[PDB]
Amino acid sequence: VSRIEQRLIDKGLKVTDQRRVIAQVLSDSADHPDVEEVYRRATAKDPRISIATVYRTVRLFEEESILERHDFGDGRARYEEAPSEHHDHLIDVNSARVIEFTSPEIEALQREIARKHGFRLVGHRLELYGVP
Amino acid sequence: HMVSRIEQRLIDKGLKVTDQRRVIAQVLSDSADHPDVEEVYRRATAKDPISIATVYRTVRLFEEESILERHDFGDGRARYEEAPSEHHDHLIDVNARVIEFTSPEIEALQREIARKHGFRLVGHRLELYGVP
Amino acid sequence: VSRIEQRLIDKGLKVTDQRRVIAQVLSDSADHPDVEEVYRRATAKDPRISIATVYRTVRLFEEESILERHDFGDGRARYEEAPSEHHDHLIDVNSARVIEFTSPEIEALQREIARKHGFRLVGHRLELYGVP
Amino acid sequence: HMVSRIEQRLIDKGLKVTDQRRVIAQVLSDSADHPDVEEVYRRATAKDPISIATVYRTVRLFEEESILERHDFGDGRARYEEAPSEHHDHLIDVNARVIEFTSPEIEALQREIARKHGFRLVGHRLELYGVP
DNA sequence: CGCGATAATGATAATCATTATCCG
DNA sequence: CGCGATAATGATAATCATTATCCG
Ligand SMILES: [Mn+2]
Ligand SMILES: [Mn+2]
Ligand SMILES: [Mn+2]
Ligand SMILES: [Mn+2]
Ligand SMILES: [Mn+2]
Ligand SMILES: [Mn+2]
Ligand SMILES: [Mn+2]
Ligand SMILES: [Mn+2]
Repeated sequence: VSRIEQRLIDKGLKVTDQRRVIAQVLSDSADHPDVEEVYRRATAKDPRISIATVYRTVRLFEEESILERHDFGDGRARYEEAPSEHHDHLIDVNSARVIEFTSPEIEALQREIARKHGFRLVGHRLELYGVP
Repeated sequence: HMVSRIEQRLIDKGLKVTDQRRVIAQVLSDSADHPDVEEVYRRATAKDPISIATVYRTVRLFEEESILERHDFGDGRARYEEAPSEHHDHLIDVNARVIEFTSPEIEALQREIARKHGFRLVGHRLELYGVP
Repeated sequence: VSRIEQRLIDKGLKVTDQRRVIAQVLSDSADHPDVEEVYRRATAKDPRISIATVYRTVRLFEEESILERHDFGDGRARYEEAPSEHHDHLIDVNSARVIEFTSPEIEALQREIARKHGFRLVGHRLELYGVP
Repeated sequence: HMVSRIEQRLIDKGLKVTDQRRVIAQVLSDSADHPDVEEVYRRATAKDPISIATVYRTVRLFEEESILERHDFGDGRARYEEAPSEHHDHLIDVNARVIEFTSPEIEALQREIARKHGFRLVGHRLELYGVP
């Protein structure tokens, strides 16, 4: 077996060839690509693949914590393979590189801001725009 | 109060002020909250003629021209507000009021993160989502 | 104006950039391509294009006699720019070339076969499979 | 009549004849019409246990093995029949009975068209659609 | 004429026939 | 095990917010 299939086998999901390929595509990606970009990269590896399927997988994979959905501004949701720890993003406004970053002190403050306004933080989003 | 903060900005920016641009300028200057475009249409009919096509065109120009801030609060439609002289961020009740806040310290850290990466931050999006 | 836009202008349809491009794609095509193949060829000419739009156009263009829909066997419908006269197809089973062909005597026989079984022929389909 | 034309073909072709393959073989040998897969399922339940998954798998094998002819009559589902010793073609009531026919002369011409093109025809699809 | 009326666009979900997975 | 139960697939239509076209 492999990392993709094992997750699916353990998560009670049917391992299909396309789920496998989509999984692999996200696996060796540097950038955060939109759903089409995944569809293209998948169909390059294995043609037996629908856009409808690439949409159905991302939703599920997100629901199952196998991949994270971001939304950096443009209509398109960008997708990345869920990482070992949470990370936020710093977008270079010039040559649009993305920098993953982690800050423990912030998440705390953020949950403190929740418990101040009588809230429980079910999720957050932090993106920082920058220039050299 | 006879010419709104935003109508003043159009004037300064040399852009032509139509009765509808004026009306939507009213509505946006009025609002402490963050209406979607539909609410900006309703709020603008409670004053004058204004078409939907138009309300759309306008809140776009305004946004393009830095007069407005567009928010996506994970609920379909875009939501809008006048560009705040006093920067705030957003806690969203996932169930649906949007409490605005400022953490002088989250700001503090954000600046450091960008510094510690060799990037001066020129904007950021920080949103919190939760329940009580 | 041009051939595409004139048809649309005369057919009471809004000329959009994508309708224009899709039209052009079909215009300089040798083969009969599926909807994806059109989507790819379109996006090569002008990126501002949805698959959903490429689907919506083909239906309309067919409904408006601007392009013909065939179905040569595989799931995919193939599409060609509606020609000056009806033609049927001869598929080379070896190196899958398609040969357009016209036969007046057959259509007659076909309408005779209609009027024999008390029918009115609203449409037909003839494809011939061949080898050298 | 105890082993059907089609069960005989499996036997000859060395393929394994299961009770369900046998039953669907019955049903297909029985039918003068052209049932969709659902009707082939109903007709096969009116004899034995047979699952839908299975009816699908079978009429596919049969079709793959040249025992069956698949038709698409422009109405969603595929429709099926035993491979006729006597070739016919199809007039479809667009409103929904399918009268079978033979034009010894359309056959005549088809052969010529392919000849006049330098191709021996090894199969053809000719369907007529109409109302009274 | 920048606007209104309105239909087209685009991202993505839905539908439904057919297909593959999994399991016993 | 080729099968049943069932969910996944693929082509394509539907939805709905936003956008462009056209016209006066
Ligand atoms: Mn964070
Ligand atoms: Mn990331
Ligand atoms: Mn902030
Ligand atoms: Mn605000
Ligand atoms: Mn013909
Ligand atoms: Mn043709
Ligand atoms: Mn024939
Ligand atoms: Mn028949």
